[PDB]
Amino acid sequence: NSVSISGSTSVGPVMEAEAEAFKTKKPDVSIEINQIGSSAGIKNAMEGVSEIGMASRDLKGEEKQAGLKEVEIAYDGIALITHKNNPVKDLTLVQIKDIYTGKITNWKELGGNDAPIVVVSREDGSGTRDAFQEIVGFKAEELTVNSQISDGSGNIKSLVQGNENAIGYISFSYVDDSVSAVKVDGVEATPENVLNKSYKVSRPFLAVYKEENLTESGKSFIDFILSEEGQDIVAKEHLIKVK
Ligand SMILES: [Cl-]
Ligand SMILES: [Cl-]
Repeated sequence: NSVSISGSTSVGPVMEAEAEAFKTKKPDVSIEINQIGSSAGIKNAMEGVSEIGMASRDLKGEEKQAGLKEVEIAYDGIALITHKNNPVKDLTLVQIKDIYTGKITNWKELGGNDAPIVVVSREDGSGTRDAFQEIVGFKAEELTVNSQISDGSGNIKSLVQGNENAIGYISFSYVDDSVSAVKVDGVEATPENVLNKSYKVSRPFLAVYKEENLTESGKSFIDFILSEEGQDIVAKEHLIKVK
């Protein structure tokens, strides 16, 4: 019948592409997808507000308590994006930590322009923010007080597009010619390099649900996403197919 899904903004676009193709496979099934961030999607799945929650990170310890079933539908790299005109094309993971904690505050320190770094972070509740902080190696408390907060993947892309001195983080699936992803420790931000583990900033895309709430229609949609046709859609969105 009608399958309610809510959660990650990183997963939103591939989920919409999956729903569009699934409408030709099971025409009597309707899927409603709402993008509200990973933490809210997981909470909605836990409470039965959504039949399926979308997360762009592993579940936190406190969320593991709920006993949600977890299904990996893809893997995704997190790119460090700058304005397309920034001469800096390379950052080390150590430099990324120093920028985000406010130890490095001007692009001149990174060999770029004599200009301040406009640090952009996602809102609290973002799966991308939680995975990024964990891998880069700093706590929320250590984030520079000068950081801009952008609500959702779309807004962090828009802020970086419009500010020559900005830096932000986003799913590879949102990267296009309007922004530039830096190489991290000499490694290009590609699905190949996420899969061979040389590009360290990455995370799963998960569909989470309570076994008692998942309908035959919801189960059919997850199975479609994991099928060869479902995984071809995942690759077309610059994601990594489930290994
Ligand atoms: Cl527990
Ligand atoms: Cl916030």
